[PDB]
Amino acid sequence: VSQVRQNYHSDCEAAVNRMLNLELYASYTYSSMYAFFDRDDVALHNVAEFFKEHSHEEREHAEKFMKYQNKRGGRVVLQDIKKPERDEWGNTLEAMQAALQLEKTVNQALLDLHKLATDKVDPHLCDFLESEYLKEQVKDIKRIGDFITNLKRLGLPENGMGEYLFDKHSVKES
Amino acid sequence: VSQVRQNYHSDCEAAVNRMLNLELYASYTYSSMYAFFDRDDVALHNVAEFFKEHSHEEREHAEKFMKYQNKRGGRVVLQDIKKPERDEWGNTLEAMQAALQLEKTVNQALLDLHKLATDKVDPHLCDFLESEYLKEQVKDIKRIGDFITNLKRLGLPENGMGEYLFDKHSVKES
Amino acid sequence: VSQVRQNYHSDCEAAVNRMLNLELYASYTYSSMYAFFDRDDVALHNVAEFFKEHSHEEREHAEKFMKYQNKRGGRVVLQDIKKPERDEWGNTLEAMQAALQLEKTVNQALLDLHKLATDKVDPHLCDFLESEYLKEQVKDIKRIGDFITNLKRLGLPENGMGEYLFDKHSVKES
Amino acid sequence: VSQVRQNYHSDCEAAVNRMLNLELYASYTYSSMYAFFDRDDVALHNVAEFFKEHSHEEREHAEKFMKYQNKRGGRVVLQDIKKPERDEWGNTLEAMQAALQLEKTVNQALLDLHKLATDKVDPHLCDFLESEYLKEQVKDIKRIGDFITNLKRLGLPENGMGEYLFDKHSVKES
Ligand SMILES: [Cl-]
Ligand SMILES: [Cl-]
Ligand SMILES: [Cl-]
Ligand SMILES: [Cl-]
Ligand SMILES: [Cl-]
Ligand SMILES: [Cl-]
Ligand SMILES: [Cl-]
Ligand SMILES: [Cl-]
Ligand SMILES: [Cl-]
Ligand SMILES: [Cl-]
Ligand SMILES: [Cl-]
Ligand SMILES: [Cl-]
Ligand SMILES: [Cl-]
Ligand SMILES: [Cl-]
Ligand SMILES: [Cl-]
Ligand SMILES: [Cl-]
Ligand SMILES: [Cl-]
Ligand SMILES: [Cl-]
Ligand SMILES: [Cl-]
Ligand SMILES: [Cl-]
Ligand SMILES: [Cl-]
Ligand SMILES: [Cl-]
Ligand SMILES: [Cl-]
Ligand SMILES: [Cl-]
Ligand SMILES: [Cl-]
Ligand SMILES: [Cl-]
Ligand SMILES: [Cl-]
Ligand SMILES: [Cl-]
Ligand SMILES: [Cl-]
Ligand SMILES: [Cl-]
Ligand SMILES: [Cl-]
Ligand SMILES: [Cl-]
Ligand SMILES: [Cl-]
Ligand SMILES: [Cl-]
Ligand SMILES: [Cl-]
Ligand SMILES: [Cl-]
Ligand SMILES: [Cl-]
Ligand SMILES: [Cl-]
Ligand SMILES: [Cl-]
Ligand SMILES: [Cl-]
Ligand SMILES: [Cl-]
Ligand SMILES: [Cl-]
Ligand SMILES: [Cl-]
Ligand SMILES: [Cl-]
Ligand SMILES: [Mg+2]
Ligand SMILES: [Mg+2]
Ligand SMILES: [Mg+2]
Ligand SMILES: [Mg+2]
Ligand SMILES: [Mg+2]
Ligand SMILES: [Mg+2]
Ligand SMILES: [Mg+2]
Ligand SMILES: [Mg+2]
Ligand SMILES: [Mg+2]
Ligand SMILES: [Mg+2]
Ligand SMILES: [Mg+2]
Ligand SMILES: [Mg+2]
Ligand SMILES: [Mg+2]
Ligand SMILES: [Mg+2]
Ligand SMILES: [Mg+2]
Ligand SMILES: [Mg+2]
Ligand SMILES: [Mg+2]
Ligand SMILES: [Mg+2]
Ligand SMILES: [Mg+2]
Ligand SMILES: [Mg+2]
Ligand SMILES: [Mg+2]
Ligand SMILES: [Mg+2]
Ligand SMILES: [Mg+2]
Ligand SMILES: [Mg+2]
Ligand SMILES: [Mg+2]
Ligand SMILES: [Mg+2]
Ligand SMILES: [Mg+2]
Ligand SMILES: [Mg+2]
Ligand SMILES: [Mg+2]
Ligand SMILES: [Mg+2]
Ligand SMILES: [Mg+2]
Repeated sequence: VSQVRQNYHSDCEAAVNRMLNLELYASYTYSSMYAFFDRDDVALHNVAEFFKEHSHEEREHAEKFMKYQNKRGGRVVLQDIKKPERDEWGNTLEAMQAALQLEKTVNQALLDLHKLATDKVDPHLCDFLESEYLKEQVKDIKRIGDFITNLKRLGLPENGMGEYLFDKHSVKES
Repeated sequence: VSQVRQNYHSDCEAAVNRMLNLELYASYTYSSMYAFFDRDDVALHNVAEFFKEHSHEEREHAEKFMKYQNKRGGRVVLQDIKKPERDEWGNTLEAMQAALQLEKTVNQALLDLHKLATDKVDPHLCDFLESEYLKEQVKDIKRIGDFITNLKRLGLPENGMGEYLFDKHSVKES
Repeated sequence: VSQVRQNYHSDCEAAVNRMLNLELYASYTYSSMYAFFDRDDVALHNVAEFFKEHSHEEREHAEKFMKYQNKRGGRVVLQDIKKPERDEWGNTLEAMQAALQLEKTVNQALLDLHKLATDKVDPHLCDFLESEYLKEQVKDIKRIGDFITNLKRLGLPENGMGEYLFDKHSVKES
Repeated sequence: VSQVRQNYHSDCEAAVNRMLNLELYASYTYSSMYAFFDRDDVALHNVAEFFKEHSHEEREHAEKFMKYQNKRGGRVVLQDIKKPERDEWGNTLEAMQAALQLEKTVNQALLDLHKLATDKVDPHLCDFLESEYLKEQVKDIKRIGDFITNLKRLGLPENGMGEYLFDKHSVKES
């Protein structure tokens, strides 16, 4: 047993390793979306950069879990990072719909980990999730929902001009 | 009778309290519009902020009436602030049409109060309305009319792309 | 169902709308106190400004709830904002006693909402209340209790000189 | 007839000369109050300076009327400036009560001149009174009423300590 370990359940330790993997999985999916929108036959560079940034965010959140694991005296155990579900992402609407879904999947895993931490009476883990993850999750979900509403408004997937305008106005220029 | 009171008719005092209520009512309606355009299924954030600003303006104008009442030695009497007429505002065109109408309602109440002040030979109240309210009222009515003309030009309510472009170009970015 | 909605109970959504109304109610009561202390026959201007500031604070907290509702995919539903319980507030001691009571009422509604969020296993709503509301609530209650103790010490309600001195020394000069 | 004169009734011209005299009369009364509170057996120097400032304000308002008379092509006609009604002013409460009364007298003369200007269809004179005189009049009346309320609260005329504190806290230190 680690000399630092206190009030840290084995189940929580394991679930933290699974969360770490899920963040790396999410980061990798966003990297795929970045590469797709960088294609010469897609060429929506502000959209591409948006997904690149989110890939870097999820990677940082994985790192955060590693650091957390060690602070509590748990042990980081890594698994394969599965490739994304798709090799190509259709268009900005399809990608944002996938992103929404991915953020909700990540959010459900966070909420599940909070339930577990609650069951094991671990308020440090509960606070950590609340402060570092749950708030920013809800904000990302809201942002992407807002985007999907605007892409629909702009006539996606049929309206190319709408897709062009989204890339100029809705995501920051890169 | 207040020690400061001079040339201040009871009828004017009462009409000032009713104006105060109407400004609070207007502020509350604009707050509703703000919340509507902030919805994830509406998501026109520059439009939302425009209405938020106007809500704050009307609230400040209510405060102004309170201060005025006390300066003249009248007594502030508050009533319920009625909820807005609608819970949802359709789209940017419908909301701006409602806003036009609300500003004209407020303007008519100001003009009615000016008539009353004129009938009661109260030049201080007349000047106050002229300087602090009537000018800025006409400017807000003109601005919103200009907006409605542009929203029609942009193909509202059917043309989503037009609605998207209005939010980017016609109202200041937030 | 909103595309962003996740782990957000209908009961919580409704209780958030009721909290929003209660914050607007509180803001309106403080506005009344502001107008009272601005009267020429009361004329305690630093006290008046204290209540004005608290009115603006509660309004900002209402806005916050609106934004929260939308972030979670709930829907803002507004009701009438009831006028304050009194038209006149007696003196600084009576007003601060009313304010104490109002802050405790608001605090109980926050605590009740935290219980509900806890029952519905909503840690995002729990954290939100904890971070944005509960701490600052306890501080406002303490401040007002401190004031009431000093007003009693100063001989309120009989001792006018004490009331004058409170306005100069206990609340910031405006 | 002056080459500049247009739409300027003889009655208005004369009433402007009487207003000029009344402003000089007011200025002189405030000068008396200044000298009273500067006495070694009164010695309330911040109160004294308050009245000195108001004496200078009323003098500037007299000058303003002179300039106005000439701008319209009327002719300045001066009369004796009557000495103040009292040689000694009792205490801060009595003086502020006299000041309230003097400001209301000046305000009634302004309102009477506005009625006359209205009867003679002189909108330039009406605007002049509205912009340069009537607003600031209401503010001075409110300020002095506020003071009288605080002096009563402080136990004037019996409570010397209250009178001392008013001079330190309610009027700006000189
Ligand atoms: Cl180990
Ligand atoms: Cl342990
Ligand atoms: Cl423990
Ligand atoms: Cl342990
Ligand atoms: Cl264990
Ligand atoms: Cl694929
Ligand atoms: Cl997913
Ligand atoms: Cl967070
Ligand atoms: Cl958006
Ligand atoms: Cl289309
Ligand atoms: Cl957008
Ligand atoms: Cl009264
Ligand atoms: Cl009168
Ligand atoms: Cl009159
Ligand atoms: Cl009156
Ligand atoms: Cl009356
Ligand atoms: Cl509706
Ligand atoms: Cl209306
Ligand atoms: Cl104006
Ligand atoms: Cl325009
Ligand atoms: Cl069209
Ligand atoms: Cl425009
Ligand atoms: Cl909905
Ligand atoms: Cl859910
Ligand atoms: Cl859940
Ligand atoms: Cl849900
Ligand atoms: Cl539900
Ligand atoms: Cl009452
Ligand atoms: Cl209460
Ligand atoms: Cl807080
Ligand atoms: Cl204190
Ligand atoms: Cl006492
Ligand atoms: Cl204190
Ligand atoms: Cl001549
Ligand atoms: Cl003429
Ligand atoms: Cl003419
Ligand atoms: Cl003439
Ligand atoms: Cl004539
Ligand atoms: Cl005398
Ligand atoms: Cl007089
Ligand atoms: Cl003025
Ligand atoms: Cl005062
Ligand atoms: Cl006393
Ligand atoms: Cl004072
Ligand atoms: Mg060891
Ligand atoms: Mg284990
Ligand atoms: Mg595989
Ligand atoms: Mg619990
Ligand atoms: Mg907790
Ligand atoms: Mg984020
Ligand atoms: Mg996220
Ligand atoms: Mg996240
Ligand atoms: Mg454009
Ligand atoms: Mg009285
Ligand atoms: Mg009345
Ligand atoms: Mg109703
Ligand atoms: Mg006029
Ligand atoms: Mg305006
Ligand atoms: Mg307006
Ligand atoms: Mg207006
Ligand atoms: Mg939907
Ligand atoms: Mg429901
Ligand atoms: Mg009622
Ligand atoms: Mg926290
Ligand atoms: Mg606070
Ligand atoms: Mg509070
Ligand atoms: Mg609070
Ligand atoms: Mg000539
Ligand atoms: Mg003549
Ligand atoms: Mg004589
Ligand atoms: Mg005018
Ligand atoms: Mg003045
Ligand atoms: Mg004056
Ligand atoms: Mg004056
Ligand atoms: Mg001091």
